[PDB]
Amino acid sequence: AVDCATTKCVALTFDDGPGEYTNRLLDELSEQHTPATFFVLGKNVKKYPKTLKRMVDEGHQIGSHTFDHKDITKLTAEGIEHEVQWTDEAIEQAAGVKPQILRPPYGAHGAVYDRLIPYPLVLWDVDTLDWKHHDPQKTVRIALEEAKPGSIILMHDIHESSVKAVPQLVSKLHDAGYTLVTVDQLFAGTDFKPAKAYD
Ligand SMILES: CC(=O)N[C@@H]1[C@@H](O)[C@H](O[C@@H]2O[C@H](CO)[C@@H](O)[C@H](O)[C@H]2NC(C)=O)[C@@H](CO)O[C@H]1O
Repeated sequence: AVDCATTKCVALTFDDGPGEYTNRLLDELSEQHTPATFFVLGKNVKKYPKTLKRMVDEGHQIGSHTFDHKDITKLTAEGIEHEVQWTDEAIEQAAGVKPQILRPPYGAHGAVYDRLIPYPLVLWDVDTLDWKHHDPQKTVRIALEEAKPGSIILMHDIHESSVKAVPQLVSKLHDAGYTLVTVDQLFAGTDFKPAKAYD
């Protein structure tokens, strides 16, 4: 519904879910009427079919974070294929959709490896560092002050503070004139290709 070339857009992304906090995170997002992108771990997906179905039905985007969060630069072609495909089949069985984007674990990637990934590689330009400090106030502060039009903000769906940060983060971005979108919406009208990395 929105042209991110026209207006200030941001994509809120969450890695390494789903887990125990995902449904409450989904509650906050719903409450704020805010779509997000979840880069899910293949291995967690199998424990959370309902929750992934919920992501799809409530307008969020699901991307791949590989199966078990391994550094793809150290894997064989076989291992990478497994990382990609097992995660796809997991997501598909659980939610009925296949991911259209992949985020490489630890941001580690390279042309020779990316060639083997059937999706666009999606990185980030804002690292909230929530994985390290687990702190909702600092998560908000970094996201808010570092965000730019077209930014992709990296957060992790692995702890409480992401649930706690969303109301304040969404409120402050909105008030600053930003619209929150999925990665898909963010890249509509821009080139976005398989085996290519974007942040
Ligand atoms: C040297 C380096 O790459 N440092 C940071 C990465 O460790 C970091 O990746 C995140 O590391 C966490 C601890 O192992 C993981 O829990 C987290 O899932 C992993 N991130 C992702 C996207 O897989 C990245 C991203 O935050 O930043 C680097 O600076």
